[PDB]
Amino acid sequence: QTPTGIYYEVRGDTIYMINVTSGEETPIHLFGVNWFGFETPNHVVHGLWKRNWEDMLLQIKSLGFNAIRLPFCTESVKPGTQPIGIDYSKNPDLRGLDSLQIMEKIIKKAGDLGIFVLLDYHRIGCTHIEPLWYTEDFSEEDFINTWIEVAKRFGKYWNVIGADLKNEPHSVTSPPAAYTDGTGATWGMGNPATDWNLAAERIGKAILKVAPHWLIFVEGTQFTNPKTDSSYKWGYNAWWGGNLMAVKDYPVNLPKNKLVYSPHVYGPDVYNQPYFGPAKGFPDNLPDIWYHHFGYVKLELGYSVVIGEFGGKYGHGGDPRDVIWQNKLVDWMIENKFCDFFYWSWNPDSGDTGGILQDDWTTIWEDKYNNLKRLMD
Repeated sequence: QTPTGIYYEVRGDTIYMINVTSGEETPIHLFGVNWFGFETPNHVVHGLWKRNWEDMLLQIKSLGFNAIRLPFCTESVKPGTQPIGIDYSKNPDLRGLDSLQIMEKIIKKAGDLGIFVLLDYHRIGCTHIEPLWYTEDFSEEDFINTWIEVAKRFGKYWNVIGADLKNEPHSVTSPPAAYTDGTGATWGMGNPATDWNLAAERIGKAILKVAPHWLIFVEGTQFTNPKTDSSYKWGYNAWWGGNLMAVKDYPVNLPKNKLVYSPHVYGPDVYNQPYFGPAKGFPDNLPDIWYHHFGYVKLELGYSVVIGEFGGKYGHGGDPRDVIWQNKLVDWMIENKFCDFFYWSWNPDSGDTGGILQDDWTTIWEDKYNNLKRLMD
């Protein structure tokens, strides 16, 4: 039931932490940020050439966040992988540690601060996000076995809440080809080798056997099947990991008390969507679009929906509509009680969105942050 004393579960659309000895249950809310880098060639969260790792976590907590989504790639979790680009005058207690041991130390430190950790298997290699949870050289079985290994080790950390099974299932060709060509993820197509809804069941079953106290976060794909995508005018314009329109007719076959749907949603800095045009109704058209792409999964179907990435430059060397976009998304999350989320990103070094920190790795964007803080209170 649990190697830590704590068991996480969803009841309706809310996540709970259960102390299994005392029987006590407390609803939790994830006020979260992404701190990325373990899924990259650095093999460590970024910024440690400019900051001490613990000070960063203190800074994160001081801003009211209580959760971190931690991307990793396969190699970062294998013992013996070396990190690159750490300033060790600033991080002397990292001297000698490989990527995995830095990950343990960070999660343990986060735990000491009450901060929840969502582990996110973000890339299989360490360069880019594959459309599928396998590659020519890395099979599904390999992918699953890595999760089992990660689950065995990190399931012993009280604050690790579970597994975001694969970052951004998506496509690399257009429809209608993308539905059948084998190169990109689908949902509801029928083929269990491309259908992310089916694979999520296989992979989450395997993790729940070794970490039964975890949550399984399942993201959207980009396209699902042609009937579902055609049923909505903006069906073909959801984000990577952002299309959950198929959940209704093709729900992932896992225990409802262990499952969280986790869409990503982005503004004009990531892609100049046609629906960001004022001529097409922006920003007042947005609630309906979010509602169709993912928000009905909570508001109509009653599942927990935790937005696993959203963000943008908020008018700092980006498209100024992003300010309007982020305000309207925060308003809508607040109106509809989407109170669980992970902002992308803590890091400034995200080329199309920037982050909460500015390029100095030290100072925050006060305005971007103040707008988000409304979710936190």
